[PDB]
Amino acid sequence: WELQKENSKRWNPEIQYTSNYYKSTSVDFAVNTEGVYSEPRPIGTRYLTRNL
Amino acid sequence: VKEVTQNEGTKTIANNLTSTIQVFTDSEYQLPYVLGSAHQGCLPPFPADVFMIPQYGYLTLNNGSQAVGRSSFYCLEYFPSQMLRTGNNFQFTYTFEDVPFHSS
Amino acid sequence: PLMGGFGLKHPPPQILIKNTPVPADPPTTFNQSKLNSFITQYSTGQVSVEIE
Amino acid sequence: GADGVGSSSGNWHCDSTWLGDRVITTSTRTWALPTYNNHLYKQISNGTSGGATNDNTYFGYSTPWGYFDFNRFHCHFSPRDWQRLINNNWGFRPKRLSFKLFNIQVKEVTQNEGTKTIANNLTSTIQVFTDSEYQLPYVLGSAHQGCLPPFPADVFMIPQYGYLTLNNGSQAVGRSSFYCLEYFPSQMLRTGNNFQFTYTFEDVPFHSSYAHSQSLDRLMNPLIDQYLYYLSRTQTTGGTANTQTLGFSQGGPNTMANQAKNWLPGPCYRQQRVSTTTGQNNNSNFAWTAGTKYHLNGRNSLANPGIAMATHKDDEERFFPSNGILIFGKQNAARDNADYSDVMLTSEEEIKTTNPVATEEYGIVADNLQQQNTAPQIGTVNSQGALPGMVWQNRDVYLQGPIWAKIPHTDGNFHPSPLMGGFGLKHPPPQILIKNTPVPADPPTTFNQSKLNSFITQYSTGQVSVEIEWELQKENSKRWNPEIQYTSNYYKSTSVDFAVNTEGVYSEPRPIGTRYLTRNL
Amino acid sequence: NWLPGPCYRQQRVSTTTGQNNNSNFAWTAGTKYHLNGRNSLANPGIAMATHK
Amino acid sequence: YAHSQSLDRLMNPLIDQYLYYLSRTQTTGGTANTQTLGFSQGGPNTMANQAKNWLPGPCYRQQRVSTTTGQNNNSNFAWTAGTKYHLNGRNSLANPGIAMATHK
Amino acid sequence: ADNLQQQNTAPQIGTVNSQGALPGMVWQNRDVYLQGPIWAKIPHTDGNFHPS
Amino acid sequence: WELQKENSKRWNPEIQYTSNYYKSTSVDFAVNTEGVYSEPRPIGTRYLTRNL
Repeated sequence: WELQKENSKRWNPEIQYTSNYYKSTSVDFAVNTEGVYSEPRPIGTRYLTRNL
Repeated sequence: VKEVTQNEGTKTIANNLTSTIQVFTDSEYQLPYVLGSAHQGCLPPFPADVFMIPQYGYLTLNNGSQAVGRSSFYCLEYFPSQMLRTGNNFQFTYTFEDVPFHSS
Repeated sequence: PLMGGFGLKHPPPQILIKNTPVPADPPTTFNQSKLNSFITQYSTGQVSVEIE
Repeated sequence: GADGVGSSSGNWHCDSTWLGDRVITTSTRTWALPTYNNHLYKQISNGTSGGATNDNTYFGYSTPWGYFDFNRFHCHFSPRDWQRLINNNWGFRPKRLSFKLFNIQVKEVTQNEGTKTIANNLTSTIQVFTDSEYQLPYVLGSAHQGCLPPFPADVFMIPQYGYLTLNNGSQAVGRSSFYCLEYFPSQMLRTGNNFQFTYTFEDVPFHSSYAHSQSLDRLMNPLIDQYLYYLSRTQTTGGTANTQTLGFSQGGPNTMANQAKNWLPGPCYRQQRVSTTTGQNNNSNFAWTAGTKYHLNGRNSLANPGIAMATHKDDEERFFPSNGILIFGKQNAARDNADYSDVMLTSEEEIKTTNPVATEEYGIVADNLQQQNTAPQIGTVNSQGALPGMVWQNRDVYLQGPIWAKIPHTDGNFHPSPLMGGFGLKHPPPQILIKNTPVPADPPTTFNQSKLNSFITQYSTGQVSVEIEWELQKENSKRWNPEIQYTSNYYKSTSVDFAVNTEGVYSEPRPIGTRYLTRNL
Repeated sequence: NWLPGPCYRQQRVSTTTGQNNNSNFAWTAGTKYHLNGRNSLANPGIAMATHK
Repeated sequence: YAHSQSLDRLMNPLIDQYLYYLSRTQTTGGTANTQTLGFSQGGPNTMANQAKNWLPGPCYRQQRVSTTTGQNNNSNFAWTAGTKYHLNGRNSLANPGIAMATHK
Repeated sequence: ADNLQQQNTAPQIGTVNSQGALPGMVWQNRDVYLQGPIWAKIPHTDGNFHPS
Repeated sequence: WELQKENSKRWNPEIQYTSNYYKSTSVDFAVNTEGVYSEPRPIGTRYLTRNL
């Protein structure tokens, strides 16, 4: 996969995609009790910001 | 560069030599591009005129009068910019991309 | 462009300019707060533009 | 070209750059230097003769000079960059820095009647020098106010330089030392000059930014038993008459607390716990009495903050040690007696793995010696020194936090990691000094020997630019699931974080820790 | 000119049953260290003389 | 050589720190006082509250003895009260012991 | 501090007469004297700490 | 300034010029409260000893 790097002068912190900090019964994107892999949520591709 | 004061009800003006001004151009288009809305304040047609330079500003994503997370903020002093005193000049060149001849 | 003109991928770069803020007399005793006082100031000059 | 009043000395540089593992961030600010102490070195002291308590007695001098302090991060990093850095990088260290000083102006101001006026004085000069040989009392490292402002548009006043020396009471002893700054070679600049120098950092270990995905004690295999045994039973059971006996078992999944272990937690020096909930705390003022303190030279001292420790254990976040944690005030917080809502508290929770909780004991040992006659007893160690096989984590660094501190020059030290966090150095960046050149008033016609006390009121401003090249340590990890990251809030707000308010007062809504990515013990 | 190594005390237990206290003290009297709100026995602990 | 400074006084006497410490656990000036939280910056007035980057060396206490006879306790405590360390079921006086200040 | 404070409980303090080495300590060796011994042989051991 | 170094076999300790050890209200040869520099005493040039 070829990439296009981000070059931006925006001052404030960006929005990012992170995992939840708070505790859980099981980890996201990890096997359950029985080893059935599952994805708790879909993931969009758009986070960083540009300028029209 | 000229520094002006108000003393009592009178004004006076004098040349301040050492003072400087800042100039830069964004070649990489890294700023909100405010031109293209045909705002007032272009260079006056009749050359003998002397014009005031407009103030720069920009708008961003709003919800009501409030602003959301993707709202972006800038600091202009965060760019490389050349500093000039009274003994300086500033010049640059540019080229237009190939664009079809405007039909008249 | 609707208003008519030449649309561009890369317009001529917009130019920025500002007077350098020059403080007034600061106090003798130190303070951290940034200096809000300034010499009232403005500047003029010439500008020339060429197009082929 | 030939420099003079016409040309400008140097060009504004505030920029960052990301190259591979290198990141180069340079900044520029506008400074203003007033004249201090009317050009007079003055003795300053305080003692129990006045209202001072015995602990705060000091003796020292206040020089006319002034110095530059960039030691805080938020000088060199926009929040945005400081977002990239902590997300993608395990560790980093500085390499080399550059410094430039240019575009000096000098302005002489007068008071006539009830009015003021200002004009450019061309011929006047200012003095600048840097101590490369560290021959002066090194005042940086205490995180004093007056570093370069984070938001570049600001214009800051340069602090006044001074230092303290051996005191006895408000008085001073024989080893008390005195200095004269004008006694050093220093370069003199007029409006047509610039000043620049370079520096290199000594090899210093990369500051670790990450949390350990494991815990110190749980490194074991959960499935498999150990073959070692421990003493599991001192007494027969199930009988109507029970006697002492010896019995053992293998360490295994069921009971992990009995298994052998290869390492120990870091050292612990206890702190008193304080709740953010007012009602929970004791009703009294215990702060200075109950405060954890250390005693030096017949003089009491609070230990601020103290060594790196866990702030709190699980879900205890409302609890924090007395002086154990750093504090940062919110914008325009009251200087004195500020209420909680105006300050911002750091959290060390990330290190709970390796290091003990600050509010609790290190461990338990036996006080007495058991016998068939005697009942055994236990004891509690609140303060534990260093032992073989300990591992520990340094204290975190913050966007507002100080970058480095000079390691004192001594016979010997142990693990020189500055308490406030940073990079300890044998040879920090040399501190920079600056002063206006005193210009006399009109002297009398008739001769006199007495030095001239009268002067032209004067001050001078200019530009300053600073460059730092930060080396990085890239993150390489096979962890499957998504990481924790540092992000801005998605939900709407009245104003944006880290952006100017209605009146253009820049403010930082929260401090930013350095540790997000995870590694493996 | 020198000092012995560091010491973190342990409770003494006799191989002779009768000599030992009559009780089960093993986990209560056991020398332990506390980490992350979690108690841990120190096994074995740092190197020391077994007995004089 | 001797250090012209002291470990704790390395601070600038003039300038405040920007850190805060917990200065107040209790309301004051009222007829009814309750617990509260309050802070202040470390500054010239109170230096004992300021942040510090280093700690004194290790300490293993000794018993104090006066050169003035009358001041000392009347007894022979030398070997009993003497600071000692225990090795291999054998008692040992620690002579002299690690480097420390003799007296304040 | 020896104990843990509460709205119910009064805090207490404790005194450390003997303190081991901690991170960030600095210290000075003992002085030498015109009559004093010049050197001493470091014992040969698994390991030592600041052999002065 | 050119110097002439001292070469002498005298056994006992020399007389030297030293600052007073005992405490003072202010330091010798340092600025006073008001920044008026002063010299508490003159200093002779002759200390070391030679032999006729």
